[PDB]
Amino acid sequence: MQGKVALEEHFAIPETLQDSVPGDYWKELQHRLLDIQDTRLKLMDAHGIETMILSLNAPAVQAIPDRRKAIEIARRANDVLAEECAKRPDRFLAFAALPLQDPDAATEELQRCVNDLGFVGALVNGFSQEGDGQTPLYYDLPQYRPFWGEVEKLDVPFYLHPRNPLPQDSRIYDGHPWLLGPTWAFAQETAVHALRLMASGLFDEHPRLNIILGHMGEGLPYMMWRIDHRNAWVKLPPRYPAKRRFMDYFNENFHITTSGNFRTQTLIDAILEIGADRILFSTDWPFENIDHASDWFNATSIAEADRVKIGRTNARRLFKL
Amino acid sequence: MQGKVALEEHFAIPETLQDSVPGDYWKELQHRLLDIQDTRLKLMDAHGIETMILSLNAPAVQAIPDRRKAIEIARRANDVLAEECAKRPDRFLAFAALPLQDPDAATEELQRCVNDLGFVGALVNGFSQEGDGQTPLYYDLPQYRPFWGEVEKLDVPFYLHPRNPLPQDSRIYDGHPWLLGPTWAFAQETAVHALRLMASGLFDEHPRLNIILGHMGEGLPYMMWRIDHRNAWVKLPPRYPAKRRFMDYFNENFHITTSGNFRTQTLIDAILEIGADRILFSTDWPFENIDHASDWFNATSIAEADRVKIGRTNARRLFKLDG
Amino acid sequence: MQGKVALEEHFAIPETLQDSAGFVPGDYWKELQHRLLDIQDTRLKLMDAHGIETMILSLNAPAVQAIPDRRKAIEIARRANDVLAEECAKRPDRFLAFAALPLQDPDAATEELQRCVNDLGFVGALVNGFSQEGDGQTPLYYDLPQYRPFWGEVEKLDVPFYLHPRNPLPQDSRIYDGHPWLLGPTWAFAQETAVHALRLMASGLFDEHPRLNIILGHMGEGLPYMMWRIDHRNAWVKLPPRYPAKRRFMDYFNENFHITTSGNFRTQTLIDAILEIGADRILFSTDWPFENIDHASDWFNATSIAEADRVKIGRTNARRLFKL
Amino acid sequence: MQGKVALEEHFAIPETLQDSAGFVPGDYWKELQHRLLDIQDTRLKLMDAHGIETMILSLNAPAVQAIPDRRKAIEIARRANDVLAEECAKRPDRFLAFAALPLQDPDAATEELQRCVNDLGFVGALVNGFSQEGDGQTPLYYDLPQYRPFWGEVEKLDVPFYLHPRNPLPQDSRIYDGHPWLLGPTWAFAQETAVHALRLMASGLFDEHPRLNIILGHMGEGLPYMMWRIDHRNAWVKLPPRYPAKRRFMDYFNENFHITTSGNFRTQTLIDAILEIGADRILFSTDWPFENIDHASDWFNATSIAEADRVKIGRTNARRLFKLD
Ligand SMILES: O=Cc1cccc(O)c1O
Ligand SMILES: O=Cc1cccc(O)c1O
Ligand SMILES: O=Cc1cccc(O)c1O
Ligand SMILES: O=Cc1cccc(O)c1O
Ligand SMILES: [Zn+2]
Ligand SMILES: [Zn+2]
Ligand SMILES: [Zn+2]
Ligand SMILES: [Zn+2]
Repeated sequence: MQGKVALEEHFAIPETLQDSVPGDYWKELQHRLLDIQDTRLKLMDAHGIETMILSLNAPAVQAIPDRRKAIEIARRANDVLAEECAKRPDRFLAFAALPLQDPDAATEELQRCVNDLGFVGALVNGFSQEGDGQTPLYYDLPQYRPFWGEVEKLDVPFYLHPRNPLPQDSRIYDGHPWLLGPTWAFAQETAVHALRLMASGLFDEHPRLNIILGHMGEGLPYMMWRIDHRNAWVKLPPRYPAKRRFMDYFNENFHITTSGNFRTQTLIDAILEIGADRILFSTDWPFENIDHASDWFNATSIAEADRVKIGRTNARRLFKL
Repeated sequence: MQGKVALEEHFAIPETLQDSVPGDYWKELQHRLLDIQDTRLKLMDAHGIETMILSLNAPAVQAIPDRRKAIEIARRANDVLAEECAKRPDRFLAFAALPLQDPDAATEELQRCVNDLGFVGALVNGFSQEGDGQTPLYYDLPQYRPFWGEVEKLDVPFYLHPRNPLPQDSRIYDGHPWLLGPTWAFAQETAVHALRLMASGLFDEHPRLNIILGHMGEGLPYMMWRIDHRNAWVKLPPRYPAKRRFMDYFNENFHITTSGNFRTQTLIDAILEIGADRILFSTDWPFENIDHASDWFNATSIAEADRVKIGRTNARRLFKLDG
Repeated sequence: MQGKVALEEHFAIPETLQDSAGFVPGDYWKELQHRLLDIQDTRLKLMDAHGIETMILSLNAPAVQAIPDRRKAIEIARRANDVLAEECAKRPDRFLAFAALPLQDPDAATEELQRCVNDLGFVGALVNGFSQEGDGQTPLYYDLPQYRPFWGEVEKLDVPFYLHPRNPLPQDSRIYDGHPWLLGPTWAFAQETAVHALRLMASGLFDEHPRLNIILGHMGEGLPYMMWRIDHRNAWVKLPPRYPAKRRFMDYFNENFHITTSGNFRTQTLIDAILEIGADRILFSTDWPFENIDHASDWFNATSIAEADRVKIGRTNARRLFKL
Repeated sequence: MQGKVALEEHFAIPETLQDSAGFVPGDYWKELQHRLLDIQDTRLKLMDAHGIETMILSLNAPAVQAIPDRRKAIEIARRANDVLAEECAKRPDRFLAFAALPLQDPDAATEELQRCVNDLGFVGALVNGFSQEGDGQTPLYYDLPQYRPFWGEVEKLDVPFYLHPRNPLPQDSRIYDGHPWLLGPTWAFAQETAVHALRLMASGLFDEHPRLNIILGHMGEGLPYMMWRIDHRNAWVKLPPRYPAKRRFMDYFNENFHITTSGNFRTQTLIDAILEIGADRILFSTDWPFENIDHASDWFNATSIAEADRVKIGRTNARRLFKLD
């Protein structure tokens, strides 16, 4: 398939490069993160990707406790991104990096990126760290409501990307560093953060919000029925502040991408749960090979009509292209 | 479908009853947990369930930090269960409750239950608490290897059931108590515990072990490909003790049940990932209605041959009920 | 689900009533007759009880396609269409109509379609397979040259054509000899309709008139499950197909066809279709009065698909297709 | 996957070679002929390169079923079976055989089946649909009374019967008039075979001989997708069906049939079949030489199913069905 849109495609600036085993692989990953116009573009040309919506790596800004420095790095990463996109505006779009450890500063930067730089959304790596940085700050908290109000006003999607939990909140993984990151920790951290947003009632207040999750929803589709329907015989209204069910917000305010989850069975389950209209192609480059993602997607077992939607038209619609 | 086997069916004793919002619902749940020969049996007769493998509620024994006490409560719960099964051996089988905060004591109690009481397996509610009870004790730790060797020797399945994480390990849920329990916390806690067992190399050392997970695998099937294949371009070997991939152990040493997850889409995904031969019917009664579980399973969109396997023969084979 | 649209919903006029007699046991004939003649009473109450807002009505089968005499065929078609228009007018907020066509006379059929669409406001046509004409011993398929002008008009008017089943003629039914239970909805209906559809595709009809919209009931008469094989059998042979059409069967099926759930309330079948043609091209339908409305609705309300797709298949796909 | 078993793999003898001429363009005819006559060379090299350990061979189509003279049919069937036995003997660790049968003569077919199984060690029979006999203008279906003794012997021998396709006779093909491209594997093969299978079911054959094992290629010739409708159409009519069989079509399909992946390398189709008949009754097959072995193997090795089912469908279901363990 040609003319695809990919939207979980990362890059890094020297300041965040360290955020992502010594050897040829680490050297190659560093090159990939810093490259935009060469290797990356050539692969897009060879693997039917017309549009790549770029985003800074992780955890990046979300792991900078000093709001002062966080604001600076975010602004820097965004200006570099804007400069890179301007080189091939017909191929590159951008997601803004935000210093959410400072609500007002984050709101201001999002406005600058969207209104002045033409960015089409924001991508944030989970909870923020601030001050001593020993407390995970989730976005369902009261201090972030004004920010969400602005996101809805600008009417641009918010990509909730993964990050690892803090050491003090990772005891279940002690002795098993191999379970951290994309293996599992990433999904749990992001899925729960997403559920917190839903349970908080954020989407009752701002129903036009569009949240995007990668890695096919971080496991949510498979367990969505249970999330709401567990212990169904108990006919008492849910305790959380949200007015409706988790499935309602997931089906109405979320979209998921195929980033780093090139599995047909998983895609079929998602198609039968959230629907093909809310699934988007993405790769997670440079952490995943573009050819791996594209070759899988080009042949996965779905209707050609849905391959066109998931690979291109869903995204073009969502981002008003 | 008639002749079904269900194996995540709970009961409680006064001592553990509390582990399980005042009103008519709480009163009903208590009655259900304490009943075995009446209401429960009537529902089994009305909803085609021939065999019910019973197990104590949660967290129960796993939440008793004092070794001696945990050993006492487990032994008591097992003796009670043994007596209840003896009244209708043609309908009730039993899973052992184990005081794993004391490895040696747990091994002996399992032997006692299997060899002297005829129990067909063990059901444990995740990690154990011991001493000050501030440290979650996972079963991939070295001190539990002798235990697993015995489980394999006795050749009976181990049902790894959920429990909530300790408060100090649940900050991600702070302010959202509704996310604890069956809504989500139960699955995360159990899925990871399962992965720890796998990564530890436990199944290389004891390949004949049979582990059972409820709630359709606690989310594992959907993300299994990613667990091993994420960042595939990096051809460097994983550094965990296990010699093979997570999918190998999941596919060869695990079985999942339909407890509290009556969703056809989820079942189809599981069938295309682990296969119908490793999926078992279960309800999670009394936390789930038996009619809800049975009505869903009787009509879910699978081959009739697989409805028979998942509903009955897979379990008959696993627990050696045909000889 | 409420507000559903159903489009394989039949009725009969006295002149075609008997065509449905040999499709149900004699003990159920009285009831089936009542159902076929009733449009404003029981039918509407069932629609209200089972969340059906719009019902696109069509004459029963084989009806007009089984009338060998052209003059007579044209007569019955016009009468059936006039009656349908009269019934729809009594409850225009709930009923729409498909035209019955005397295709044993191409020119007459083209004229009748124009009248139904332009003057009566019909939203499409429903035809029960091949036509019989003259001695009526030869099945007339619509991929034949004489029907090209007709198809050009269908595309111009831009209304869908529902290719409904009918049984093959006796001389073309030997494979079912001794097995009358295989005729009709059990199997014969599907084979007859699936092949007719393939004939249209292979003929190049859609190369000439790419904007045509054809609708098939019973989840595509079996086509989705075998579509890959239809084009890809003997793939090692790198040579172009031998038929007139310029592209593959899957291209025309994916671009010019839509399928309905009429008389095929099977979740597995729906999942396969979703993974082959996509939810955007599947429409809810019941096949009432030959199928119970509650059977169709209860199954569809709970089938294992995304709620977003339940809304599309149950309502919005049809509202988009018929420009409602 | 290595160690696969494939069971819709054809060959031909000079006497039946021309039967396959009309199913491939003139340019590919030379190649198809080579493939059909080859068993020990090219075929084996492809099996070694594409993980196929066992290939159960069968004569091409329509072959014997299109020979109306009983005597000639018996002669050709016997000759084809002797050649096949000779070929299998050259490499018995890789090749097994399905018997060709002269069913235009029930008694002769029964005797030849006995000879193939008891003396030649054949593991079943493969028949290309209905038989023609005498004037050859009437399709002879196996649900007819004269074939009951034969079926009884098939059950006694306890070997599977592969009901393979063939095209209908011209007078029974008017729906395809002007569309020769719809005959054969494109569609006609499936319709012809699906209905023949339904006739067997409806006849009550499986009530009388419940241990029979019938095999269909091309993923069931379309049956799985429409099976619900076959039994449940017009469900509101609460009256038993009119056919002689005591149960439902789905019952016989689920209990007496197995389907193969021959010439139908489509994941969506396989998923539907898994959710209808179950993985325990689906078998890998290629339809070589009409289909490329690598096409079948490459697709099957990567299709979206559980690895446990890939092993069953690719090898163990067949080994269990043909008692190879
Ligand atoms: O965004 C993906 C990603 C980020 C950091 C590390 C890693 O392994 C990843 O796959
Ligand atoms: O075992 C299931 C279970 C246990 C404790 C509480 C609960 O809600 C449950 O569903
Ligand atoms: O249109 C459907 C239909 C028509 C005639 C007969 C029958 O059984 C049917 O299901
Ligand atoms: O068996 C398959 C087959 C036989 C004859 C002809 C053909 O095209 C085929 O695909
Ligand atoms: Zn990423
Ligand atoms: Zn439980
Ligand atoms: Zn109809
Ligand atoms: Zn063949």
